[PDB]
Amino acid sequence: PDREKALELAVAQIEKSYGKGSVMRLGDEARQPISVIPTGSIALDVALGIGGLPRGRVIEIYGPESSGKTTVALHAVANAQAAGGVAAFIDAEHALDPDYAKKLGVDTDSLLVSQPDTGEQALEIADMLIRSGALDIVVIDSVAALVPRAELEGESHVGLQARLMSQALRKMTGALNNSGTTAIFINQLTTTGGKALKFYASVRMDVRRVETLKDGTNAVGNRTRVKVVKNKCSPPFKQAEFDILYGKGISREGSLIDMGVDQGLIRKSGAWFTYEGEQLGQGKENARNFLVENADVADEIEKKIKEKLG
Ligand code: NA
Repeated sequence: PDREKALELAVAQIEKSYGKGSVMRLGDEARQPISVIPTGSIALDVALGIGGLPRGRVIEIYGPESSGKTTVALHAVANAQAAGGVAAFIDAEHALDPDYAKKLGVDTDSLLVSQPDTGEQALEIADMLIRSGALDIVVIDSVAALVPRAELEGESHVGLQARLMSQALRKMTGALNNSGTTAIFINQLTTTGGKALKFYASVRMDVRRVETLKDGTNAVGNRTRVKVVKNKCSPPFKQAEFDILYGKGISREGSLIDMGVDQGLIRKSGAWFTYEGEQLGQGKENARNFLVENADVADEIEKKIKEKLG
């Protein structure tokens, strides 16, 4: 009665004092921004609330080796470019596969890449790149690889990388908000020297393999699962699942089906997926195949899922 106002008044003070998203009810609707960076899965886009990754923000994506985290980041890179943006890849790992990147949709030719000498240089170069104003996205691969110059010069010992990140991030956060650039930090499972990244990041994503998809004895890629453990732009703790196919990446068509049935926009009478009276396919694969062959209906289904949600 008289509490609902005192609560709303307190929530408003918190919002004004520390910014939007400082407090949220988990049932709240996502507040929709002008532009986001789609992730490649509509499922993940919905779990993120705002339909993609936020701009001008620190994003962390973490998981075990060979989990899908990079693939997810490369899809962000592909989508940012497809919207006419520029991308940079700060590489301290040296594992990137550009052919794979190509098949996801990355314009590798125009992808700025840097292979820095030290952890500080990696972040400095990231910073100069961001302050330009010309960059839509920058991926850092990865936190664990940002080894301190001192350590690489064989020279203080404990906490130097953690201090290197904290400092870098303090400066970088402003540059990002001002520039509108998204910075994805990839991280192996304070897991890496990213005790600080945990607090600077506006989105944190936990990526994992759930089960290997099969096509006989030799299968195909994996069913991936992402939890949005931190989300300052929409209520957190949302999970999403989607498929990553070896050589292809995230099955956009697969996420449309799943979320299609989830929303009742697609009906599954037996093994037959149907859409607005028409049949899509028998079994998931045929329905998936039907959607790549007919991009018109795929976009049709995508348009309908977005409307129903945001
Ligand atoms: Na790769």
